[PDB]
Amino acid sequence: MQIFVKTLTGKTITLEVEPSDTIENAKAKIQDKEGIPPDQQRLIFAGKQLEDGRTLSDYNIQKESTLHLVLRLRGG
Repeated sequence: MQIFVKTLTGKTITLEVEPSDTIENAKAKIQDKEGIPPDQQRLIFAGKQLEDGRTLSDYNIQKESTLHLVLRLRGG
């Protein structure tokens, strides 16, 4: 199985994840794909922001769920 990760570009990344694919590990998977250091990686789900330490099983995330990916870059 696999879940979906949508970015501000509209690109939906599909990957395989387990209940130990915690935001910490998940951030690493995306990094190897986009090259964005976990520092610029922000996972949002249900308008709620996720924190490092909780697992997909803890947030009740499914194996097909859709995750919202956001990048940190302020300046205006």
